[PDB]
Amino acid sequence: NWTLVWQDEFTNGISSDWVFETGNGNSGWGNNELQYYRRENATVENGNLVITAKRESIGGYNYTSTRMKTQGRKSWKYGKVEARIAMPSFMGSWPAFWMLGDNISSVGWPACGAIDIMEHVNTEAQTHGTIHWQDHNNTYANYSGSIPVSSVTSYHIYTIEWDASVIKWFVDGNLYHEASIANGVNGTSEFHNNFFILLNMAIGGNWPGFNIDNNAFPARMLVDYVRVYQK
Ligand SMILES: OC[C@H]1O[C@@H](O[C@@H]2[C@@H](O)[C@H](O[C@@H]3[C@@H](O)[C@H](O[C@@H]4[C@@H](O)[C@@H](O)O[C@H](CO)[C@H]4O)O[C@H](CO)[C@H]3O)O[C@H](CO)[C@H]2O)[C@H](O)[C@@H](O)[C@@H]1O
Ligand SMILES: [Ca+2]
Repeated sequence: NWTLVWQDEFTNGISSDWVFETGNGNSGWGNNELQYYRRENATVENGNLVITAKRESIGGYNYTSTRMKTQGRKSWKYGKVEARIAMPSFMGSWPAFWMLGDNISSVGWPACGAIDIMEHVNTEAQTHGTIHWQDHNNTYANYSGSIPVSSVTSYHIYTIEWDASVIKWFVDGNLYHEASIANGVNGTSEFHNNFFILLNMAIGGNWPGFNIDNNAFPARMLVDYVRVYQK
């Protein structure tokens, strides 16, 4: 059976296991994103994390939002990782629930690996699950699947199950994507390391594009909980 090993239910504020990013990072967090991250864009309302993206000017940027992470506090090798999320749907939006290898501080991205548990862009009627890594030839690799979601603005449950064989992705318990990491096949060795969790909402960038609905602000992403189970 699955054993619960960590959670944030956001019932009494935001856990001290989260650290917040500030600013636009290096070339828009590597994706030419337009937002400046802050602590102030994260609040709790009635047992939910609220990440609010705003049209707000600071440090030469015209949008603000939150990127938070458990890096340096909590990380896991294998498990079931899930969040119950309701996210906005508007041109320019790019919310994510994802994971990075603990060793990013030494080896960088994408050698560290990334598991995107949920991404959404713009007004798409689907959500994406992806791994990113450096394959056996040291070439940047990604492997993505998607599932139709007619209402991303409603709460859905976004899950991975991760073991030494496979990562499986689910929305509302519906399996839609799977990736073998057995024996480090296709150079997937770095998914046999500890990973930490991130939550964010980016505004613009290479994938969603730079057509921003300025009339969609402020915009809210609500997270009822994040949980990690292991065997
Ligand atoms: O040298 C070859 C090319 O390098 C390019 O610069 C790299 C930069 O893009 C890269 O930025 C990544 C960023 O893309 C990545 O985005 C995340 C996604 O991959 C996915 O996991 O989803 C999350 C959530 O939506 C998303 O943020 O995030 C990582 C971690 O923040 C970030 O590092 O970083 C590398 C390593 O530094 C840069 O080399 C450059 O722009 C190209 O011109 C060049 O061809
Ligand atoms: Ca909650």
